[PDB]
Parts: sequence; structure tokens; C-alpha cells
Amino acid sequence: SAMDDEYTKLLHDGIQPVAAIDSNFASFTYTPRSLPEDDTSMAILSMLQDMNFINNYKIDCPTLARFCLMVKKGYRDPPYHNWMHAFSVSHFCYLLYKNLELTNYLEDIEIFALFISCMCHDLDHRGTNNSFQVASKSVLAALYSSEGSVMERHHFAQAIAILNTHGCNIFDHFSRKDYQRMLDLMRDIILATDLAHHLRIFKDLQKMAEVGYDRNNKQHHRLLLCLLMTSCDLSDQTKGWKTTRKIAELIYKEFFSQGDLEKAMGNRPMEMMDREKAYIPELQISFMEHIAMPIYKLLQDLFPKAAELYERVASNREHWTKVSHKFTIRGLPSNNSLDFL
Ligand SMILES: Cc1cc([C@@H]2CN(C(=O)c3ccc(F)c(I)c3)CC(F)(F)C2)n2ncnc2n1
Ligand SMILES: [Mg+2]
Ligand SMILES: [Zn+2]
Repeated sequence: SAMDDEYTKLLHDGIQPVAAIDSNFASFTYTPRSLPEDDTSMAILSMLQDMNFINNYKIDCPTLARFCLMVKKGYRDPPYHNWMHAFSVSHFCYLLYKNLELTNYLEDIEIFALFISCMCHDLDHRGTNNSFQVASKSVLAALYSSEGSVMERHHFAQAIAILNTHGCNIFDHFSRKDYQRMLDLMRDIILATDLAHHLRIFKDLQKMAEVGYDRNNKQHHRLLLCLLMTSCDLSDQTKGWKTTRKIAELIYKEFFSQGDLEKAMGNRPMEMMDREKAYIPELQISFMEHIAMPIYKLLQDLFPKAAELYERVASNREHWTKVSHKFTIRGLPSNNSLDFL
């Protein structure tokens, strides 16, 4: 009944103009996690409208309203992999569209697929990684472990199950070829969110950047969609220091909860998931240096207007070194007690 009332307003009230969400809503400086969660579904509609996807693809408004609410309802509430993560990832896709001239690189249907994939790309996440699915013999590993990217295959399958819910197929008027194309793009883009996939294709991304993007090269389109998806997925790191500090807290809370479950199963967790061994500053610097910084450098190499994103990530990485000393206990604890020994 709650979704029904939310649906009724979303459909009949009208789509708010994107500028009424916030004055800097289309800026790389805007933090979409500042928007109250109760306003995010309308914000999704506003972005789809402002990108002209509703008109261009003649999307049925009742179907779109139901679809957006169903996607939102398809996320659980772990500390990090929740609807506010998917919303902020989608918002960054919108920022790329508004700031980087994607229509000079990608087909319209590819840009639309990227945005919809962003909304769906972590559907039904349980706060555990792919290794945990296999180690815990979960149902998801039973379905997908032979293929790899267990969680990402589940996210895609959940997106399809939403489309296959009566009243929710935003694409059901597409031609057969266009429908097939959209679902194939969603498959490739969602599976691209597995960081292991990113690391496998990284040298191909570098080679594409070095030689120059070729808009007539079908493999270049595919590689660019992967890089853009990853850039949206990691985009919290392109914001201010306070955003990245909070996101670190949410990440480690989720990771350490997984590690607690592994220890209760008799398995030694990954160091980054073991609250007794993980040293957060060192781990964030390693993640920033080896994963996040190279991604935004590739993006800057392909889009010179993305330079500010890379500089922000590098700045945040240097901030971690500046605060590292605070993880050492100087003097006595604030309670004046050594009881923790
Ligand atoms: C925006 C953002 C997203 C993520 C993670 C990265 N991921 C990892 O597997 C991972 C790999 C190597 C590492 F050294 C660490 I630490 C984590 C996957 C994910 F957990 F889904 C989200 N982190 N992690 C730290 N700061 C982040 N900021
Ligand atoms: Mg994911
Ligand atoms: Zn994600």
C-alpha cells in the first residue's frame, strides 16, 4: 500500500524540473547522497526527462513510475551496497552526460542502457562479496559459480525479473532487435562492475586511450562503456574529503561484518575484511593508488574535461596519508584507562 501511494504521486503529480532538486545538481561538485532518500525516485525521473530518454524512447509513464519504485525496493540495506549507492552511481552517469558530451562517443541506446544499468547494478546485494558466495555455498554460487561474477550475474537477473514483472517492462514496445540490444548492453555493463573484470581489461583500456578512441570501432564502444560504468561505481571518491571519509566508514562496516561471518565459519577473512588486522589508512591508500586513481586517469586521458575528477581522487589519496598518524594512540585513551589492554 505504501508503494501504491508513492506510485500514485510519482505518476500523477508531474516530473519536477532537475534544477528544482538543487542549483548545482548537474555539477561534479554536487554530492547526491545529500538528497533525502524519499526524493530519489522523483530525481531519477527528472534525470531521465532531462536526458530526453522518456520522449526519445516513448517510455510509458505508468510503467516507468512502477519500474523506478520496483528497482528502489529491490535493494536491501547493508551499510554500503544499498539504494543510495545505486542512486549516487546513476547520478554520476547523469553528470557524465551533462558534462562530457557522450553523444560524440556512444549511441543513444548505449547511453540509455548505461543509466538504467547504473540503477540496477547492485540489485539485491547482501553485503558480501563473490568469494563469500562460493565459500558459504550460497544459492547464488549454486546458480552462477561456474561462470564467475556471481553477484553481478544475480544483479542482472534481478533487473530482468523486474522487467518481467507485469506493468514494469519499460522496453516492451521496442522492436525485437532494439529490445535484444538493450538487454545485451545491460548484461555487459552490469557484469563490468566486477572489479576483477575491470582489472582483466585494464590493459585494453590503456591501449584504447593510447591509440585514440575510434567511434567506428565496436570494441571501443564496449570498452568505453565498461570504463564509464566503473567510473560511476567508484564516483564517491571524486567528491570532497568528508564524503570519502563517510564512504570508507560504510565500506569497512560492511566488510568487517562479512569477516565476522567468515570467522564464525572457521575461515580466515581477507585482511581488508578482518577488523583485527585491517589498517584502514594503508588499505585506502592502496585502493586509491592501484585502483581508483588509474581509472580516473584513463577517463581524463579520453575526456580532458574529466581532469578535475582525477585531481580530486589524488587529493583524497593524499589526505589519507595526512590523517594516518591519527590511527596511532598517543597518550592515554580519552577515558584515561588502559583497560583495553
Ligand atoms: C567507492 C568506493 C568503493 C569501494 C569498494 C571497492 N571494492 C573492493 O573490492 C576493494 C578492492 C580493493 C581494496 F583495497 C578495497 I579497501 C576494496 C569493491 C566494493 F566493495 F564493492 C566497493 N571502496 N573500497 C574502498 N574505498 C572505496 N570506495
Ligand atoms: Mg557491485
Ligand atoms: Zn556498485
